Amino acid sequence: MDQKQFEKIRAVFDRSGVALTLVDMSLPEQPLVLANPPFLRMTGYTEGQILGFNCRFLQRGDENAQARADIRDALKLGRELQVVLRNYRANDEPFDNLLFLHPVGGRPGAPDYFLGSQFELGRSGNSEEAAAAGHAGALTGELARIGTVAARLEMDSRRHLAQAAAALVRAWERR
Amino acid sequence: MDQKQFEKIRAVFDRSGVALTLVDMSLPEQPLVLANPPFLRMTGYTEGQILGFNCRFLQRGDENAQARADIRDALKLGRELQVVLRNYRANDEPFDNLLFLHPVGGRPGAPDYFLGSQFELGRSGNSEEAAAAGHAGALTGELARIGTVAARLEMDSRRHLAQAAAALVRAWERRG
Ligand SMILES: Cc1cc2nc3c(=O)[nH]c(=O)nc-3n(C[C@H](O)[C@H](O)[C@H](O)COP(=O)(O)O)c2cc1C
Ligand SMILES: Cc1cc2nc3c(=O)[nH]c(=O)nc-3n(C[C@H](O)[C@H](O)[C@H](O)COP(=O)(O)O)c2cc1C
Ligand SMILES: [Cl-]
Ligand SMILES: [Cl-]
Ligand SMILES: [Cl-]
Ligand SMILES: [Cl-]
Ligand SMILES: [Cl-]
Ligand SMILES: [Cl-]
Ligand SMILES: [Cl-]
Ligand SMILES: [Cl-]
Ligand code: NA
Repeated sequence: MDQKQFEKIRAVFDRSGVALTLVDMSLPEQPLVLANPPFLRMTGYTEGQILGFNCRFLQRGDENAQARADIRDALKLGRELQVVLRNYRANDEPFDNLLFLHPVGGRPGAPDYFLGSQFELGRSGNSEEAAAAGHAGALTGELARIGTVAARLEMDSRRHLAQAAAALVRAWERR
Repeated sequence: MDQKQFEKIRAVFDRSGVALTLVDMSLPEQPLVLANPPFLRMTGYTEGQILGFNCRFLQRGDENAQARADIRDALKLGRELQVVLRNYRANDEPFDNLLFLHPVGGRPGAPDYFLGSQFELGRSGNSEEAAAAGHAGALTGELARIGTVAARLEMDSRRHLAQAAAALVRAWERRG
């Protein structure tokens, strides 16, 4: 996909109010090539340390067995996916992470990039379900400005993505 | 408000995927001066037939008496407000409208414009709560692009607007 389209994704990332990451999928390691300020603000890292590496560095040891396996399928398959990950800030302090993965660019089942958006659980008090839904609606806004969600489908896509995020938080709150 | 700021609002309205309206607060009639495609697509009216009218044309009679009193106070005070109205499309189909009101520009207690954003209840099946919160999330995104929510405050704003939206839905479903 063009640098025209790539620079447009960059601009969306810069102004976005949700944490956004974009990994290159043509490489084996799937390195970070974009990471916006809301994401840096969450994680404690800065651009220097993270661009060019795989996003696993947010995990410690081995604690996300079932969830990394679901990622690895969704990624190889080119499907979107919402999953919760035990993650850690740069100061090692922990946080659960509702991660949204969206295929970007390329062709079906082989996207040029994957987009990832992280919602921090535990920060929203009594309304994690609403707050995750909120996150999913804001993310849908960004996906439309990028071109992945067609305008004619933006409303129903937003509805189904907020619903997925709320169901996920309901399970997580029952773990 | 600056001409440049108004043009920015117009550009946000025209590309947004949520319904957005802008009302001129400097006239007591409080007319619609902007109404974007999703709003037109949900109400069924054209742009030309509604600009310059007050948004109450979506209602009939003296319905929404209490909610309307809440709106009038929040408009006078320059306060944000979320509230459900009975409304009608141009073909007189009725729908319940979760309306989001946001003051725009001016000073506290005295905004230049009010922004309004309409979420249609009854259309998301069993996910009414998550759909409204999702709407609130997209809206906060638009309010940030306008400059009304500070860049760093967006995530907080969103969390709180989505929770407000969700409570209203839960109450609305309890009526029957
Ligand atoms: C776009 C994108 C964003 C990702 N964001 C995160 C993240 O925020 N936190 C995390 O723990 N893993 C994240 N991952 C997952 C890892 O990069 C990796 O793909 C996953 O853990 C499965 O890899 P592994 O089991 O082989 O290590 C992301 C993956 C992609 C493609
Ligand atoms: C920006 C804005 C948007 C509004 N959108 C709607 C709307 O979609 N539907 C509706 O019934 N009223 C809407 N209203 C409210 C009416 O215009 C009016 O303020 C309300 O009915 C209370 O005033 P009244 O009792 O004198 O009619 C909106 C008001 C503002 C300022
Ligand atoms: Cl998919
Ligand atoms: Cl389209
Ligand atoms: Cl519509
Ligand atoms: Cl007309
Ligand atoms: Cl007018
Ligand atoms: Cl009028
Ligand atoms: Cl009346
Ligand atoms: Cl007040
Ligand atoms: Na949270």
